[PDB]
Amino acid sequence: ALAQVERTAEGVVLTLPEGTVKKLRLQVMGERIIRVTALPGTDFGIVPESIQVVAKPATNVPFSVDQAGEKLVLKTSQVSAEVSLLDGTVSFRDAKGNVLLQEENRGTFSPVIHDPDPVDADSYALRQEFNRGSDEGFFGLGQHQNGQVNYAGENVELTTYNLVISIPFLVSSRNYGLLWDNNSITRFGDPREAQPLNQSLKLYDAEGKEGGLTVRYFVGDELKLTRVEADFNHQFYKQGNELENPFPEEVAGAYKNNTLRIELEGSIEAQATGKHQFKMYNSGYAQLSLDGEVVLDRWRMNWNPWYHNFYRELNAGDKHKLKVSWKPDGGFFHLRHLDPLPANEQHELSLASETGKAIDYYFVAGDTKDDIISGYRQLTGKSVMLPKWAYGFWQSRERYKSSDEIIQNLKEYRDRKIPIDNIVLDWSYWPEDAWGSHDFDKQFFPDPKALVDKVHAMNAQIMISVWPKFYPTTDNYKELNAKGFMFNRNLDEKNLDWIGKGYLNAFYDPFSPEATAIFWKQIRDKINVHGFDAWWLDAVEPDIHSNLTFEKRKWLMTPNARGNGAEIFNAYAVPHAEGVYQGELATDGDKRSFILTRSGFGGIQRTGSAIWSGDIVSRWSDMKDQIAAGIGTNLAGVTNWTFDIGGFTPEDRFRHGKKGFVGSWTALDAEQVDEWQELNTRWYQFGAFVPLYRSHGQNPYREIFNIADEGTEVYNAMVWYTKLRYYLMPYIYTLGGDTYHKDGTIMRGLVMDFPNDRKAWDINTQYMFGPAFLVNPVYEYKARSRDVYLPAGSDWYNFYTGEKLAGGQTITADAPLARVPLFVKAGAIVPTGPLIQHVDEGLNSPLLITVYTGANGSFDIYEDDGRSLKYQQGEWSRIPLSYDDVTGTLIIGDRVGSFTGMADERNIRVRFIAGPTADATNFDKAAAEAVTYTGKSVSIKRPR
Ligand SMILES: *[C@@H]1O[C@H](F)[C@@H](O)[C@H](O)[C@H]1O
Ligand SMILES: [Cl-]
Ligand SMILES: [Cl-]
Ligand SMILES: [Cl-]
Ligand SMILES: [Cl-]
Ligand code: NI
Repeated sequence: ALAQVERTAEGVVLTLPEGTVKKLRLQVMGERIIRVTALPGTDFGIVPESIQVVAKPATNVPFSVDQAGEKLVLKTSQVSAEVSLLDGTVSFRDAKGNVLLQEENRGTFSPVIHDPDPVDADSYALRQEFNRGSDEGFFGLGQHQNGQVNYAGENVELTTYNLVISIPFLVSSRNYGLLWDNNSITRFGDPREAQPLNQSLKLYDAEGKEGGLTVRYFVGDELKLTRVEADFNHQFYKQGNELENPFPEEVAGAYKNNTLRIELEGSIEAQATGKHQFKMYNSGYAQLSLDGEVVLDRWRMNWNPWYHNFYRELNAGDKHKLKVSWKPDGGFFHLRHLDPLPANEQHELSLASETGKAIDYYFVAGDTKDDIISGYRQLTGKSVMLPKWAYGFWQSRERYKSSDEIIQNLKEYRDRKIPIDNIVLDWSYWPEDAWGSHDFDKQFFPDPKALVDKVHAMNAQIMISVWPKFYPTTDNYKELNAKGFMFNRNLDEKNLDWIGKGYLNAFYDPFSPEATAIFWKQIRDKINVHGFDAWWLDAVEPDIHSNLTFEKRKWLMTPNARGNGAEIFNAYAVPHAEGVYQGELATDGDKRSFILTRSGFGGIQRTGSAIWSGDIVSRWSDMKDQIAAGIGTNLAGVTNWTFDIGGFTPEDRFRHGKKGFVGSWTALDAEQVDEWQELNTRWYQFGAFVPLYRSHGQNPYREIFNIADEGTEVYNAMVWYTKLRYYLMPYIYTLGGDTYHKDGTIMRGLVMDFPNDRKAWDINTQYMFGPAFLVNPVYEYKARSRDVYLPAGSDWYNFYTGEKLAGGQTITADAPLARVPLFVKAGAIVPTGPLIQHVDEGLNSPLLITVYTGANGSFDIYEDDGRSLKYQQGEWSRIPLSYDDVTGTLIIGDRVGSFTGMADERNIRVRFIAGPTADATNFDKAAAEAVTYTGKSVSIKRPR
């Protein structure tokens, strides 16, 4: 009873005679890429046009189809897929006959359970399982906030949130990755949503007596009520600002005035054995203790809570002591958990989605992780070049309040000769009762074009905040609405925002290009006309009303152009940013646009956008977590990424003192100054080594000169790392060029460059910044050193001192306040330029080429005009650098390419580092051999 085979031009289509899956289509997408579509029906046409994939089946890719017995082989020069004619399961082999990925079953289709709205009869909950009992690593998946780099054996929920951005591209430690092309909420590992604490556990209160947990309510230190609760849950608002479950009547007042405190106490007993996951979702100060030990200490701003996870081994029957402390300060809280899966699934690959019409994924083969990302780029679109100024320093604030305030702070950087390219105008520049009109309050921003012109005249660019949000009072709302493009259920719910008495508001519907075209014409007419340089597309999750349930959030986007809110929950930002990008293209066909946006999904990089992690807090745990967040995003195939240096929201201890509202650090209560300055110093260090370097957030003010005084150690350290960023621009912008021309990745998990080192795989507090720099952020208050693992098979130089160390060891790296531990890989060729104040100053600049000896090297410096689209017609250049360590020779090869404004002649000096040197970072004054390069190859011998 074998399956029937139909040879298509793109591959094959099996018609299985058994089971739920009726048809199984394979499509050759490229030399290294095969699409798999498992359909519970006969009409593939029911499958929605991809939002991620812009790639269509290849036409010029040789492939062969051989059939024998009960196995079908379809292969290219690089990938081999063996399908069973019995059950329809696919097995992927490399070009040398090794099992990369094997499907377990044909996939589990279930009824949709998480769509609050009416469900298409041909929609299902999807699940697919692969590689049971593997030992492989798993990476990518997007920007997540639980410290995971190697996801293997654990859970990730690919939902969309302020702080979370799912990109369903999974990369293995083996030579493949895959794109799971589903727009709805998706889960890695455990299929189930994390449940209430009492759904897979037995609960005992303080009295030891079975039941629920002991829930004490405190006002101040005064106990005001004790009682036992099953599922303690104040996770969401139902409407407006009203909790879903209100607080006991007798402390309800304390909640609203921040005097409320709470404790939970009891014992948990799992009925099953194995690894359990736990999630403490919260705002305010929360602290969880288990077995007498603290497991979680977290604070998050009240309006932006999130989950804090940890796994732990449990034996059934075993009771364990649980203690929790929650000072809500008006925030939220729930406690969730999941018991272990069936043991045979304990170590498998599992992806599930909430709604879809078919299991649809793309197998991507690649000999290196860069090769694998490259497949992702080809499916979902090339990461289009950002303007060169985007890799310079960005200064933002929530918020500047006038044209004057912006020009003043920019001028202050220039006066202090501290480099900066970009300043940002955040929300609330419009008349307060016209959010969405895109007008400029005449009191504070009387002449926008003059303000942009003053920024430009100071050789900076300016970016501006634009939401998908409209008040129904405004004409722009009315215009979108008459075409049916407004999501109106938030108006019905009467959900007012947080501005003034509070306004009625709705978000538009970007899932139709007729809609995004209007959105774009609106901002074109109102904002673009004054010459702003970039768009800060905030709130694109969307976050229509903060803190409603995710079902409400789903419900609110129904109906959109693509069905329900649930069917497209992760995808909002792509079409939204696409419209802005496409309009800009239509407007100026020779200027690079830039978008910064707070959400994404597969393909976002095709809109010339960078993403950031949104509203993180000014905590150390958060800074640390940002490392895994950026890693996971780059390894998901989206490299242009950043965060708010210093965190979006500090605690109250920082925002407000005895001297009132804290702007400058001078207004801080004395006892806080130290941590505010150290947290910012450490974060600026980290910031200069992520793809985009950007300071932003709520008060205190975040300019370097508002964090500390001139001359102080911390001021000088922050200025030093900013300068270093610009010294490094020839290196950095090369990475920038590479994102497009070489499908490159800037912020690299260690698996990309040391894939054969299992111990590197798991590391979540270090990463490669480009090919040369091993970056190791200090993430602990008052730490003056940190463990650093030096990966095996390479030697390493201390960037600051020149000391050479061997890899394959962990060291205790010196980390004084002023320096983040930084190491260069033996063989790096690092180009630097002169000190500059903004990127254009350094065009055609003199170069210092620094060769870190001990291994061969290779680095081709990428240059172009930095602003135009001419690079797409070939207007760019590469200056090839090649180092041979045996002969000790650096070859500066023949220049490749050319572009308008490129200097034919370049002054280049070359130096070699081989050990300790006082000039390790003294770029201007270092001894080095000088060369007048004219595009012709020239060799420089290392000194004897
Ligand atoms: C969206 O809201 C504001 F506009 C901005 O300051 C914040 O950083 C972002 O989350
Ligand atoms: Cl200038
Ligand atoms: Cl200048
Ligand atoms: Cl200048
Ligand atoms: Cl200048
Ligand atoms: Ni200048």
